[PDB]
Amino acid sequence: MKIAVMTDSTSYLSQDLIDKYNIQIAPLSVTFDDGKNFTESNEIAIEEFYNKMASSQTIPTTSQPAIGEWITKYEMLRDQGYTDIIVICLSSGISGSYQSSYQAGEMVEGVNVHAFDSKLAAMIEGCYVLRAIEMVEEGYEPQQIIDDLTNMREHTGLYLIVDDLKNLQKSGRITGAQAWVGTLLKMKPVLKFEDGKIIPEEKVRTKKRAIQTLEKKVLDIVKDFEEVTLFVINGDHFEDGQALYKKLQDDCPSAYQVAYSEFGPVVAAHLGSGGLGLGYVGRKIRLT
Ligand SMILES: CCCCCCCCCCCCCC(=O)O
Repeated sequence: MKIAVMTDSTSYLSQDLIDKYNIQIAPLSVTFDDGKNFTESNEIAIEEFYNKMASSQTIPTTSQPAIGEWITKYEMLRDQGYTDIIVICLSSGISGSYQSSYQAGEMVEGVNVHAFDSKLAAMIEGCYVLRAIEMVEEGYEPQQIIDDLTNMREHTGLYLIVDDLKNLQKSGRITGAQAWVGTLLKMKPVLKFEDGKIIPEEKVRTKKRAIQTLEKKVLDIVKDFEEVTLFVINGDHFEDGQALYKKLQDDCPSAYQVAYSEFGPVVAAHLGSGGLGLGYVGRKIRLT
């Protein structure tokens, strides 16, 4: 028995972790109305996508990985001795990458495909990947890993801040004058993930209190966990994510695992500019 672990590109793992563990990636795409397509990878210039997103008069569309992209890596991993494949996917409540990962694995013979619904995104979804690899090396069989990843999912979440009432209007969720009810007013909607779905939490003015809202909300949850792994997931506002990341290191004991990361074009296409999140895991995930 040999078990492999792969995922889609929305888990935004570091290129070091991908290269070290040979993690195969099924990329998501984002197509603008200009005809230009950005296939998610660690080769694009994220700053130039943000400029293109601000350039484009309309917000682009997102697409899950093509079924053929899942197949070629599935049959590849099979064509090297892997008896089982664990697939951590983007949350099925927000995307169709989990549906395509299951159906494509049914069309690949010789290996047992195990699609997992992360019920989240970004490095929090990537934490499931690093936890699956850690268990495979320890000598765990697939359903033992899925049972653990299902248990880890019960103590895992992510809050996020949206600072782009602009981008919220070109998508049709707020009217033209509603942007001029928050932008001048500096109102920041605060959302959170629940059961794989993005539901509204609070609407805190100023980004500072909204960031302080993220800290107090996540710290009050993880204070009852035996193991804690925090992840600052920042957008194109570098100073905002670092201020929260540094404030966390000062306010949290070193027993807590505090990490920094950034999301890519697919997640940014829906968040816009200045997006910022804060996720947590009830486990001491191996990030090395
Ligand atoms: C930084 C906080 C994480 C925010 C995650 C936003 C996810 C919403 C975008 C949904 C992407 C759907 C992808 C697809 O079309 O298949």
